Amino acid sequence: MCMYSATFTLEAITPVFMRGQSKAEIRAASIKGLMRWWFRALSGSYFGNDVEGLRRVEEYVFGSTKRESRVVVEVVKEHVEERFCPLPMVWKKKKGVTTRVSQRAIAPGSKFTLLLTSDDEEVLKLACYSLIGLVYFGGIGFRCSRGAGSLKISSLKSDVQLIDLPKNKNQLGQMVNDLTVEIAKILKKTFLCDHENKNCTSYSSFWCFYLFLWGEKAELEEVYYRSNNLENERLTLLDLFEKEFKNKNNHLASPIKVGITELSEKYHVRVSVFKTKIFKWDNIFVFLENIGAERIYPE
Repeated sequence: MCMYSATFTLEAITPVFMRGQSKAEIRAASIKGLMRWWFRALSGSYFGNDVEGLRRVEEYVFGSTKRESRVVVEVVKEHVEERFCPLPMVWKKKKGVTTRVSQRAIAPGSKFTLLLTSDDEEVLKLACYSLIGLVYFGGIGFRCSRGAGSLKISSLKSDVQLIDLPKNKNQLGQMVNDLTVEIAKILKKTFLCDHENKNCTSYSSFWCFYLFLWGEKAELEEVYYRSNNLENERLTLLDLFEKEFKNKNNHLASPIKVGITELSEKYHVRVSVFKTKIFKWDNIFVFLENIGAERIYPE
């Protein structure tokens, strides 16, 4: 039983916040839970509405109350610096002028190294793809869906082949199809039936995934929220996105998850969208359309 392993060196682009031992830190179990969620959403591209087989694989990989986990997650390394940084869209009020709430957080540019490991190669591959999906399409920590906790893969090593990290919008669109085709290629060995599963309606999955990019800002300093008032025109990229978001352009986990991606040293505001069924939908789409955001995926 060889112990296959892979290491990821993730670096924050935006501050990571604790949920509310409140000291800032990267807990491996939480990241494993996000990996579980993203594995669910990614495997939804294969299983579709078949939540039972998805349950069997998710239990086989991440474990359960009964089944033991086939994969172990650990923070073997870290370089973290605490700093007080503003919350994504929270706002304290004061006389004359409002002020956004600063809070204790892991500073951007801080990094940490996860050691994925498993006795099964395929399980390590699935966990790796889940972590990659969490890194590119999601984030970590409190208020993660509002652009906090954005991450990038500064470095990667693995005992198994993975999977090409995108350098541009087009490759970023390709990576979704690559992740889905690889996870499906792994799942086909484990299951007899084909990926097809009626109409696209599975909740929170890549079966109904959408991805958007918005804006551009060459420097990291002008990306994250900064200004204490939106009235000034000196707003950062996230401040501008927050301003257009507050504006009545709407014509109205979380279905939408905004974040910051870095492509060839050029930051952008990504927007992940997970369309569902029973919950109730075009308003997010018309909002993204009116703001001029580009929909890189689906191509």
